[PDB]
Amino acid sequence: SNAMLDITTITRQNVTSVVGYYSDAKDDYYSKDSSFTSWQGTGAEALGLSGDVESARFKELLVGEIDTFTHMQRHVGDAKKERLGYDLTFSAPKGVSMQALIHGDKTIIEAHEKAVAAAVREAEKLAQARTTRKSVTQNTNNLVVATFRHETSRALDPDLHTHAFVMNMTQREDGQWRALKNDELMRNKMHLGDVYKQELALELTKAGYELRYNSKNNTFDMAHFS
Ligand SMILES: [Cl-]
Ligand SMILES: [Cl-]
Ligand SMILES: [Cl-]
Ligand SMILES: [Mg+2]
Ligand code: NA
Ligand code: NI
Repeated sequence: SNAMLDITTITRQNVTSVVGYYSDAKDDYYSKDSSFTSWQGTGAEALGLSGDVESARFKELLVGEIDTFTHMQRHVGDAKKERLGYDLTFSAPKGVSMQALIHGDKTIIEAHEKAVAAAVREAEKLAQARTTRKSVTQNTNNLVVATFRHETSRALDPDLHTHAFVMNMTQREDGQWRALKNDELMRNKMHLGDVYKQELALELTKAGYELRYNSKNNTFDMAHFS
């Protein structure tokens, strides 16, 4: 999309809009044997999730089904107001997208996903859960994230972006899965967008690409493709 980083809170009210909600019945995976989807976050690893995202499992975690015997209770009032997670959508600059999608440059795609992954690692630092010892807020440093890459390869305004869906869950010290306290995540949108931006530029520069910096806005794009 147009925003460098958009953050969309998913609830029961808007869940059918979330990336990954729909799937083809004949397939277990949206994109088996590719990197269009991936599980990320230390929480994902704690759940034994890695590699391609299985659609059924994504949908279970969306609504807090850790397993058949373990359904999260994330409610304090109206049932439709339950937060299911947060879509952190990272979109590449226009020239970067054109190089990736029109010129078919796989290096760019790799750089973009490394940049998303770095921003996800930063987001993890903001993971928190409420505990009772007296209410106590615990830094848990783990998220469960399902990423979906979208390659809008239209000649008119190519758009490379990845939806990094952060589940509304985090594993506490006691091993218990609880809802994320999203305060820190929410107030760090600009910071996370800049982590993605800086890391993307670093990766492209390392790979040898010439970038053009806009000094007024402190942004960048490809030197010849913008
Ligand atoms: Cl999504
Ligand atoms: Cl990375
Ligand atoms: Cl919250
Ligand atoms: Mg992905
Ligand atoms: Na742009
Ligand atoms: Ni999309």
